[PDB]
Amino acid sequence: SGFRKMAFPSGKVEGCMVQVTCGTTTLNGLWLDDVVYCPRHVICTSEDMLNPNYEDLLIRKSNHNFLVQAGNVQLRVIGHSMQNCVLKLKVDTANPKTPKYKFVRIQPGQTFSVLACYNGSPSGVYQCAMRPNFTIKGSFLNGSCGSVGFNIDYDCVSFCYMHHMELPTGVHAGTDLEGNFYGPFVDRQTAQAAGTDTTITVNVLAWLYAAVINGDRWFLNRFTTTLNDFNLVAMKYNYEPLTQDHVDILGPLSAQTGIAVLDMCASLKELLQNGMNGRTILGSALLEDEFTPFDVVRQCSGVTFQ
Amino acid sequence: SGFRKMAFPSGKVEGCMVQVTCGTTTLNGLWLDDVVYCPRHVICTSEDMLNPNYEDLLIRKSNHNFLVQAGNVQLRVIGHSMQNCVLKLKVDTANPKTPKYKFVRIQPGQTFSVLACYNGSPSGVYQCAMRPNFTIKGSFLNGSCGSVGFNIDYDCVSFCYMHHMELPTGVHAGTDLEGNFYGPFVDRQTAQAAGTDTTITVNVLAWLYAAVINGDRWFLNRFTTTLNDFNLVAMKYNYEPLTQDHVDILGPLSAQTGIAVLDMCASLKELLQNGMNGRTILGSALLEDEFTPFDVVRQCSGVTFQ
Ligand SMILES: O=C(c1cc(=O)[nH]c(=O)[nH]1)N1CCN(c2ccc(C(F)(F)F)c(Cl)c2)CC1
Ligand SMILES: O=C(c1cc(=O)[nH]c(=O)[nH]1)N1CCN(c2ccc(C(F)(F)F)c(Cl)c2)CC1
Repeated sequence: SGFRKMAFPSGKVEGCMVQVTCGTTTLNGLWLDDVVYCPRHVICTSEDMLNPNYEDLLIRKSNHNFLVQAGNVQLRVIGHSMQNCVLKLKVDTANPKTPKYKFVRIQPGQTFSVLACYNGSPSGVYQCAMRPNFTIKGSFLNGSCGSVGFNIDYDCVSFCYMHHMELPTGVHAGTDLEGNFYGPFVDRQTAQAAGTDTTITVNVLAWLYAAVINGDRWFLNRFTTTLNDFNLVAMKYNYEPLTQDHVDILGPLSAQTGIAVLDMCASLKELLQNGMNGRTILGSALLEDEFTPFDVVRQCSGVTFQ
Repeated sequence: SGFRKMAFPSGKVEGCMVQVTCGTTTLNGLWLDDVVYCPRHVICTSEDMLNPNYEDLLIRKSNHNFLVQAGNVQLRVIGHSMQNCVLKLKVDTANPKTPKYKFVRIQPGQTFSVLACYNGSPSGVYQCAMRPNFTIKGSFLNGSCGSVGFNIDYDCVSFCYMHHMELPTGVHAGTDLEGNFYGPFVDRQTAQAAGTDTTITVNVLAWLYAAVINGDRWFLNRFTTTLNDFNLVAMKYNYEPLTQDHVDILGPLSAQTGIAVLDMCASLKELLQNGMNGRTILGSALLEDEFTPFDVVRQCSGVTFQ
């Protein structure tokens, strides 16, 4: 029993983190095989941040402008290239701790673990969701750029996020590992703001099922509803609309609890219209939307990895 | 003078198109160096479309299950792998017509050219925009899967789209060239629908500038406005909000016409509230939103390629 904000074990990622220094700027890199990946704004100085011309800035650099350290060992940079907003540093030594990996781009609503790092050294691990406005609500201080987000599928690390910047509202923006930003953000210091966020409805439903599994049942009721009647109320409270595909994803959780999805939607409808009335669900006084159906199954049924 | 829906010259892409057959299914592939890229649903039969398990389906295939033809020449498949929703077919011969290329992911509102193909043979070229709901309004018939979208930057082809499917409303969905879908779509036959589309405001403004450059001035007026007052009206008509970054992008067009962006916004505000009154702009009776500021500069000032 129990329900916690649970991250993936980070061991397989910790061994890939390195420190990258260019000039007086130091941030984190990801060392896989003989390539080190890091944000390209490592090559920017103060004069360049407002309107960087990255092709120009990179052409004026040589391999010896890049200092790469893995703990004590310094890695010799023998080549460099740019792929979108990510810099790829070819090094002379392939990381012997390279796990089986792949680069995947995630969708809004999906969760992943973040290994926050400073000076190439892992500092902490936490779980977060990609928000519908393509930001994450992370926890990052100065020096954290190049920290990565990941999921673990069996033996395979799926890298999905590299951290680039903090926006004025205190939320965070970055790229996939091919250097393509999540959301309409750019790596220059301009006045960019995240759009309107919404609540991830399929995730709230998954969390309500987790509550039932753990003995929280006070919000249930006898009624049922239709997708269209529910979505009519959800849009009024800035909730993402619910699809038939969402209903199918929640299948394993309705089966385990014997509570139909549209039955559970009727409870959610009541909670949206009446509030919590000072009661809590799984130790929270708000509706939580950063657990996917898969996260709930993983934690309430059991799945491990290497 | 003049203003047309103008696509990029397609020659450099036509020489990369091949035909891929697996079983009784034939679609188009992109042949760059010694790799052929194509949609992975080429390995699906009728029984698999509802719930494909692509890892299973691919493990039961061998290299000789894949027939690749470039015109008459058959290409020998010596290896195969899957990257997200794209299949990568290693072949024995590197395409001697491989141009300088890169794989880029585009943002909503950006435009690109589509080379529609059938049986590996180019059929037509047209220009379209990635909509805010991550679909495109293309023109595609049966057999068009694997057709690609591209931009040309100087000598370099930037591939940004591969066609996978048509949605029930008649709009189109696909991936970038790393196999990651644009939008929340999946390559299985389920009931997926595009979300609400909006009008790309910065593109409408660019088009109004193109009109002024070409002698259409009847919609102009003396007033001016602020971003917040304009965005207040725009959101009421399902227009994307306008940012300061958008204002900066439009800079070259305000300079050439001597009409400030916020001046032009006041004209747009009037057109939204009063309509066209039976008059046309650049031969259209509707506000066009599929020309970026860059497209207008390219066509109204002049830029060519190799
Ligand atoms: O390390 C942090 C940090 C991260 C965080 O999440 N929170 C926090 O407080 N600090 N930095 C802030 C972002 N920064 C940066 C440098 C250059 C550029 C560019 F592209 F314009 F050249 C940009 Cl866009 C950002 C590097 C330093
Ligand atoms: O060629 C066209 C076509 C394209 C178009 O844009 N318009 C049009 O009319 N036809 N096809 C329709 C899509 N199709 C397909 C096959 C398998 C799957 C999957 F993933 F489930 F296995 C899917 Cl999702 C789609 C292949 C054939």
